[PDB]
Amino acid sequence: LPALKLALEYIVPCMNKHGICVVDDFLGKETGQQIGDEVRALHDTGKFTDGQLVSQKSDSSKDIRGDKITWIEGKEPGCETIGLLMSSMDDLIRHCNGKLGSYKINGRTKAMVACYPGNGTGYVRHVENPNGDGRCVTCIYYLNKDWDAKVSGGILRIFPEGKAQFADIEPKFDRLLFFWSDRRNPHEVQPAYATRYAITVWYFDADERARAKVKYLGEKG
Ligand SMILES: O=C(O)CNC(=O)c1nc(Cl)c2ccccc2c1O
Ligand SMILES: [Mn+2]
Repeated sequence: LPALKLALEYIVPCMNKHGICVVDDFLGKETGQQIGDEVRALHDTGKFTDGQLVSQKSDSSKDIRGDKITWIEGKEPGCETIGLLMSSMDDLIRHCNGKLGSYKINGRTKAMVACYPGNGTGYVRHVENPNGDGRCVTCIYYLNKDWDAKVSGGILRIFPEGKAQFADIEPKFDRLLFFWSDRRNPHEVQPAYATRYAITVWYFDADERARAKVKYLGEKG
């Protein structure tokens, strides 16, 4: 699907109405698998961190660690297809710009590739950007073929503001997710009992980012 039809007939209206938008079959099976292969290779060759320290015991051997991450620019050897994904995300956002709320997106982060190792760890309820650091949209791409949450857990649960209801997102292969990064969307990752991969990019609003700079402010003289 042209990034444009997707953006204009689905992503823009869905984001403006619900603040959450799920796109299935974003890149297709061949490309999705290549990205999966690239991410698994990063994992298998030790490029991820050891995982978030979840519980720290007096005996460090007993320490429990959770989500593992690596930061990817998309230009690294063996990361080209991740780079293609990132360029594809950028295309969608470009076609959305000026239509996602009143935001004007002018930049993004590198990609954060996350691996929940499947040891029953998840990610606590949180807001992405509670203090105004510039991020207005979170974009997540999932890689997990034939994921079944009834057996593997790992659901992303969002708690949209004002509503008495969940939004439960399975981390399905070739699924792309957008949601507002601010306090409108507190969310959590439920315990994952199988290896679970995702790739996240955050997009910046030009005005919020420009004034965030005042919080972390250098020329000599
Ligand atoms: O993976 C998911 O479906 C949802 N993930 C998150 O909400 C999430 N958020 C943050 Cl801020 C971090 C931050 C660091 C590492 C992993 C994270 C994560 O998985
Ligand atoms: Mn998050």
